[PDB]
Amino acid sequence: AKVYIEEKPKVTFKDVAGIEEVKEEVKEIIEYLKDPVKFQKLGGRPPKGVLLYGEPGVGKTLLAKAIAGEAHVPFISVSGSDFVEMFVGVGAARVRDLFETAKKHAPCMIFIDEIDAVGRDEREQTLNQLLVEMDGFDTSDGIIVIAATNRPDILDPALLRPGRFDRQIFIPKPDVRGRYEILKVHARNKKLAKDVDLEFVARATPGLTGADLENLLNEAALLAARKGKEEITMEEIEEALDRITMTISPKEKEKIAIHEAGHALMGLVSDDDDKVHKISIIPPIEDKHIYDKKDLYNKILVLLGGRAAEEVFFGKDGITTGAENDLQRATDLAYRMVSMWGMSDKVGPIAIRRDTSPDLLREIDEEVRRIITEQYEKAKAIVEEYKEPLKAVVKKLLEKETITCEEFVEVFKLYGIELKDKC
Amino acid sequence: AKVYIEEKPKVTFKDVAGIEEVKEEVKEIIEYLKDPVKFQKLGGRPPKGVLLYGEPGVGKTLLAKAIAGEAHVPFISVSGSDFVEMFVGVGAARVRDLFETAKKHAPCMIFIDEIDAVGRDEREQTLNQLLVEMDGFDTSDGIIVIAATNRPDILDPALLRPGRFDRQIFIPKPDVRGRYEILKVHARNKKLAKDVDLEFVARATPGLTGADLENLLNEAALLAARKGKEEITMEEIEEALDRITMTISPKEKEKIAIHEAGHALMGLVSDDDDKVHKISIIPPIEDKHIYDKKDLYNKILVLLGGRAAEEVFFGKDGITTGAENDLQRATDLAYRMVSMWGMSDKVGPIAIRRDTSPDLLREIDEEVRRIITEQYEKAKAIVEEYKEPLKAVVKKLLEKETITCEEFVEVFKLYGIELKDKCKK
Amino acid sequence: AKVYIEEKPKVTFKDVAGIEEVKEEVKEIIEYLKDPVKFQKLGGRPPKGVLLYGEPGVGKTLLAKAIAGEAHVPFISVSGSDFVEMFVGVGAARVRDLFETAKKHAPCMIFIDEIDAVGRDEREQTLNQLLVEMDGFDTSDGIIVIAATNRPDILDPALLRPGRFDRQIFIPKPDVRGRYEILKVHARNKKLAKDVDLEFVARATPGLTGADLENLLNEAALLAARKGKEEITMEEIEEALDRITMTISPKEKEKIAIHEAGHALMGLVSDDDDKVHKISIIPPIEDKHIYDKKDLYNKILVLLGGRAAEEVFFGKDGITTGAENDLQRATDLAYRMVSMWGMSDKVGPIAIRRDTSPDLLREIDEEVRRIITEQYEKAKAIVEEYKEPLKAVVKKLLEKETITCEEFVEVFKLYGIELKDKCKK
Amino acid sequence: AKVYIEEKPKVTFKDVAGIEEVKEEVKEIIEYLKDPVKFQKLGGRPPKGVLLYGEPGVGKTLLAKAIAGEAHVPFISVSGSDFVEMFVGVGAARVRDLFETAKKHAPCMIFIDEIDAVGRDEREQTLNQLLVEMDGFDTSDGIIVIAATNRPDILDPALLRPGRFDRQIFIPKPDVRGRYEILKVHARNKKLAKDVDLEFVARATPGLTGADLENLLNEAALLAARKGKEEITMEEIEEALDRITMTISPKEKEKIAIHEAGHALMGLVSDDDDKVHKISIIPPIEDKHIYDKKDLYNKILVLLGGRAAEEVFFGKDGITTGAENDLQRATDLAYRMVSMWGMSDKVGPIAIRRDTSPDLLREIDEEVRRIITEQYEKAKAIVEEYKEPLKAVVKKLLEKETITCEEFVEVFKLYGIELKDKC
Ligand SMILES: Nc1ncnc2c1ncn2[C@@H]1O[C@H](COP(=O)(O)OP(=O)(O)O)[C@@H](O)[C@H]1O
Ligand SMILES: Nc1ncnc2c1ncn2[C@@H]1O[C@H](COP(=O)(O)OP(=O)(O)O)[C@@H](O)[C@H]1O
Ligand SMILES: Nc1ncnc2c1ncn2[C@@H]1O[C@H](COP(=O)(O)OP(=O)(O)O)[C@@H](O)[C@H]1O
Ligand SMILES: [Zn+2]
Ligand SMILES: [Zn+2]
Ligand SMILES: [Zn+2]
Ligand SMILES: [Zn+2]
Repeated sequence: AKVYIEEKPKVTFKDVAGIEEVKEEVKEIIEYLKDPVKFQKLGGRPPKGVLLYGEPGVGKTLLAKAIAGEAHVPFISVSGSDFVEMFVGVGAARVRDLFETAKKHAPCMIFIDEIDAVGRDEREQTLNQLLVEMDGFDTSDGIIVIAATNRPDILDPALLRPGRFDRQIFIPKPDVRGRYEILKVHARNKKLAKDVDLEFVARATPGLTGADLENLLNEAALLAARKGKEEITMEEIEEALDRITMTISPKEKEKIAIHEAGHALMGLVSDDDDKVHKISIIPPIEDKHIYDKKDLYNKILVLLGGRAAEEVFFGKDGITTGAENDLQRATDLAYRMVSMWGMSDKVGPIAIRRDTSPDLLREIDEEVRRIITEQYEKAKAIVEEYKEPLKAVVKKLLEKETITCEEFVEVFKLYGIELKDKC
Repeated sequence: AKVYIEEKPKVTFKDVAGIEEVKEEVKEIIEYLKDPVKFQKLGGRPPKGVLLYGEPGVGKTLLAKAIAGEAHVPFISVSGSDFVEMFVGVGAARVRDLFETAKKHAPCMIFIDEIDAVGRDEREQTLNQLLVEMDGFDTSDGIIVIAATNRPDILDPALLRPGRFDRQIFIPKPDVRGRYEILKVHARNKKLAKDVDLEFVARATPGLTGADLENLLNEAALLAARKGKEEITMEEIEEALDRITMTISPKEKEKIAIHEAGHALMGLVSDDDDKVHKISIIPPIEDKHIYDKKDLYNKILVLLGGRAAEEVFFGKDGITTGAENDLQRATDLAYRMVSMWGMSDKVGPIAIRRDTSPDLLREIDEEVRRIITEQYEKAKAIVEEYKEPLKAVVKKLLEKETITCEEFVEVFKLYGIELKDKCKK
Repeated sequence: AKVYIEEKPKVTFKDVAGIEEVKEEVKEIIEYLKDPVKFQKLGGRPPKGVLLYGEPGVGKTLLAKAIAGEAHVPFISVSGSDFVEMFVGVGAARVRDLFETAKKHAPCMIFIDEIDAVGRDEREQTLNQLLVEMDGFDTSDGIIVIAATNRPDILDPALLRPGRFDRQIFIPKPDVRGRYEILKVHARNKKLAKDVDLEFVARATPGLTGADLENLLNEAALLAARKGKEEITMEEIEEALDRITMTISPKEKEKIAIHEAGHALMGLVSDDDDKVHKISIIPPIEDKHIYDKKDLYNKILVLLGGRAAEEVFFGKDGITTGAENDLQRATDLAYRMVSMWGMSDKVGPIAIRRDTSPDLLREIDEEVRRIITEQYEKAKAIVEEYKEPLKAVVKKLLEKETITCEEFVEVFKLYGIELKDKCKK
Repeated sequence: AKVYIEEKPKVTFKDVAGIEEVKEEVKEIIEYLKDPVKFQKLGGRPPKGVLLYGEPGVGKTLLAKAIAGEAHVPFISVSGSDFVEMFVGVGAARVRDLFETAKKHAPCMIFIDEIDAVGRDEREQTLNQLLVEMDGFDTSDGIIVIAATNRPDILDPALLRPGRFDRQIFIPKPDVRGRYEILKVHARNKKLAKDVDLEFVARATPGLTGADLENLLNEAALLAARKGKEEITMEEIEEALDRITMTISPKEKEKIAIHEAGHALMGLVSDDDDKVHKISIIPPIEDKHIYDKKDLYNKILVLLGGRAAEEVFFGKDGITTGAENDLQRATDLAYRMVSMWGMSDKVGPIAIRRDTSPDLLREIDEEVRRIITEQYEKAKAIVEEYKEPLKAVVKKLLEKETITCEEFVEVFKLYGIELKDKC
């Protein structure tokens, strides 16, 4: 209940590296905090709140410090685990004074990490106060709020409606080039040897954040100060790596890559789809859109891809618990197809209101097995057909850790195959 | 809780366009706020509350501003997300002072948008206060209240009884002629080029409101002020259209039209049914009444129409998730027919009230499938027979976006098909 | 909470018309409020409360005003939607002062409409206070209370025990002769033309109250004052009739009449039963007693009558959703017969009380279908046998809208058919 | 919250008539209130509370007035619908002052009718106070409490434990000789004609109390004062009888008698039983006792009696809804026999814990039908065998309305049949 800062940061876009795509979506806020009078006189409207969700230590705080730093504007930073009811509470009266001090020091930026504890009675009185405080203040104030979290699924859905945090940005765990740039950000301060290679350190860290990697480069100098050395060598670097041993094994990495390449392939091959994106080893579909039967079969096909890719590559005994949600998602889509949208000829256009006769349930299930197995046999076949260019995609994927959409189809072009422009 | 405005509006029936049918039902309120002493001395009774429900940004606020504006009467406005309990509360004492200030500034109009948050037990004590405040004041006060919402299904049913909001008006998302008139309202202020066409902008905006369309015409001048131009050209207009890409694709528009024309045809053809209304692409069936077996089959037939129209036009692989509620509604009607109203010869006049033997459940289901498939085969056949007049409807429907029942019937007349006078007035 | 009247009414039995049977049961209260000293010195006991339940606007308030008016005694009136808890409450202390002011102005009458909102724990504290306030005061006080409602099913069952409202009177929606007499009460004040006929207005209003009818005759003079006429003609009368369009269609009226005639026939024909009452087109089983198997079959037979009458008259496609409760009630009686009272030879004298094997459930259901279909085939056969005198009843019933049991019997006697003496007295 | 009396009654055992068996169980209280010093010096212990339960108007108040009247001791009478919470409440402080005033006016009697409303939170604070107030006071105080009710099933079970109302007495609706004596109690005050017969009035009143019969003899004099007569004749007596038209029809009376004679016969005939009592037309079995298989079959047999008697006398179409509880009770006993006590050879000594396989449920049910039908066929047969003496018992039963145990077996003796001394 006492953590918020008000500093003019020294940490800009130089201290942050690896999340270049995330950097391109925060530049419109940088141009806004620099000159809000340029945004006010024109007639535009900025986001009243920008969300920074992801795994613990992905660089949530550092991104918020870079936006205020690059724009030469103040930075405020408090925690959400601070506001806890201890003798009823004045949790709501707090929020009222945040925007009042922001208008006194306008333009400026505000930040609140782990706001999922206060925002999950008295708890809703403080939560609803923050909602009104966002809808009240306008563009003329020249201030913006950023609220981070460790879990996005446990925050209140009302803290996501327009005017009450409408922009959503995801900060992912760093890849090979993502970690190599992090290992160059912290290395500017510390003294490193001539025999040290940052590329092997970046390669041998799957399932490790930018913050958990900072713990490794700080303990390497700590072990160099304990032993007695003026240069951080490979011996103390590899020692801190054993403190960590969680992490993705190289065998698992292969399984993940093949699974991920399955989905990707499936989409870049089916009749008509809804955009293929970046393929990375670093770990519902109905919306307000209207779909036909052909569309949903392909939705199921993609969902089944990775498992089929696993089955094709490692065999029946090789399939993993990775396809857990994909299997579920696919089946559920298939039950909605049969029992809800009447897309089963055997079951007819009847719609089961989810007292249903056992025979009808049988018919529904039997048809859902028919759809799933049918599409699964179809996915397996496509992987079987494109095994060799996939093998290659997977090698590229294991080294880079993340491959965008383009190059995959180009790797397929190398194997004389034309897919479809679905990036 | 603390938003309330009492302005003499400058925005009248000139600033609102596209909802001409909605405009005809609010003119009796315009003649009432102008001279209430004419309505008092005669002996008539006005609505104590008029509902303005629809999608977010359909022009709920602007319609309420036009009624007060055209009648030259004040306009009060506040939000329903304001009155939230913060240490028990004094939310009821508020409502008491609304009608008191209204009688001091009589005649005048009152408006409250998103009243679904306050009206969804402290919450019920503020809710019940508003109910009494409506039944208390009479015609002599010369004041009316209008309460808007983003969802009509989440408001309290007591806020719909006579004397406590008895009038219901729906504001729909604008069509082609509805958006073209909206594209002429916000263009009076801004400077437009000679090469710009508002008809193509209106045609390329399916699933877009009047408020989401002003966001497009305001960003087009913003992009013209950023680049450096004195005239808003087609280049910056089409650019703001890419910022939007929750819209209906042209292929989807066809699917929607065929589905919607299915329902209409079904209804306009059914032996006996009751009323067919405006057909449009822009996206419990009993009442008190008494229906016979023949009636309910036709009710199911209509419900199945659109899907059958989809199946006939696009094929088995072409049927969409659009028929979701129709399919459900139809099945439920068929179960009520079998298990509740004893309209199944095989099942008899027995009536199931949920301990029911597995065999009987089987029999019930098997008959429900028999009725649904039977009627569905019937709908498909009706569509098949009138494919050509239906394609002609679909054509009109895609261009105008909304057609009337009379317009539908006229197209059929042209093909030499006389349909039942099931048209609403 | 704050409505309470105490006027000496001008409205007597002259202003109330159509409910003549309801008027005969309120005359003992008229003779009581006129001279209570005649009722006290003799030794008799009057009802401490008389219930006035029915549809909204059946003439609940007007009946209570006629009893006080005819007896030349004061009339107190208040609403039940007034007493709502707002900061805990002092709702019980109110009821205490009602009977105290009644003893000061003795003899007098008290009335409370919509008492179903206050009487549906603070809510129970005010409710229980009213219960004690009834048991406390006696015949010597010379006062009587009348509490009306819009729904009888939502009031507390304790407000129906002896000493706490023991008398129950139902005010029904007016019929043809009922509405014609209503049309003559509200016409004494207004000026009517020579070409106007009140009999056609009385005939073309099915499913319309005495109050919803007053809305029609008041708007007819309103349209005559708007247009500019000194006499209310047929043109403005028929115009106000289009403002109304949840009425009963003439086709529906026939279906209702036939259904209603089925139930009556079934009754007046069955071996032995428990009386047949007024048959009317104007739109939870048994007591302790002790019944035999033969009686319950006949109870089911009557329940099935109307549906059988529908099937016989309109055919299989013609059966309506009207038989919904009958069908249910009949089936439930049949399950109680089989699974509870061991009246099924196939199932034996075992008594199921819900872990029952699937086979036994099957046996139970199969027997219930056997009973229902058996009795239904029996009802259909009776309606078929008596289709002719029944068509006659239906005819009388459509014109009069309501016929007595005796009127039915009579119609049958004409076709030389003796029925059982099962009419109520 | 203001109803209790403190009178020296004038109404004794002369004003009460028909409930002579109930009169014999209240005489030990009469000898106690007369001289409690005789009961205290000897060493005996009287009941701290005596229950008076039955139908509304059976003569609950009048019995309590007769005990205080015959013993020449005061009588206190309040209602249980008086103590209702209106602004929290001082319901408990009341009970404390009842026994204090009782010790000041010792010896005396206390009475509370409809105590089921106060005794069904704050409600339990007043209820528990009455419990302690009973256990506290002893024999030396020379006072006794009597609490009546309209329903015995809705009062608290704690108001039935020893020291807290241990004595239970049932006051039944009057019979023919029961009503004839009531019609002679109220007739002492009023003037009756020479052509009037009280025996026909007593015969034509089935399902009518002593209080509901007082309403008839008071309205007969009211109709005699309205018309203008000095003597209450048969014309005004029969008129008040039409105000009543609830009542048992003569056809129903026959059905009831036959049913009741069924049970009676069954018990007076089966292998070994647990006492047959008075047979009257006026409308679980496991306890802390151990039963064998033979015993429970006979328990079921009796339970099925009346229905079998109905079936034998009126036929299959003639069976009534009267056997409702008997049928249920019998079946439940049969399920406990099969599924709980393992008394079914087909089902074995397994005990179903009331996830039970459908087949086993079938087996259980099939055996319960086997027991019920078997015993039912047995009951029907016994009625069939003793139809003629039963016919007679039923005639005797219709005229007297209540026949004790003895005479039934004597009526059977008249038809040369010997039953067993089970009275
Ligand atoms: N992507 C990154 N690039 C550079 N440094 C990083 C990155 N992510 C984390 N760090 C460093 O890790 C440390 C702690 O991480 P932090 O930003 O607080 O993580 P989070 O806010 O997600 O919990 C900081 O010193 C920060 O510089
Ligand atoms: N049966 C009737 N006969 C005559 N007038 C009637 C009748 N029923 C209703 N009205 C008239 O309708 C008006 C309002 O009806 P009201 O008595 O208040 O209905 P309710 O009390 O059932 O809600 C009154 O002016 C009353 O005279
Ligand atoms: N068994 C009876 N014998 C004589 N009089 C009776 C009998 N039962 C009731 N009464 C009379 O009926 C009247 C009211 O009955 P009451 O004793 O108050 O019934 P309860 O207490 O069961 O409600 C009294 O005047 C009483 O004398
Ligand atoms: Zn996957
Ligand atoms: Zn549809
Ligand atoms: Zn019916
Ligand atoms: Zn019995």
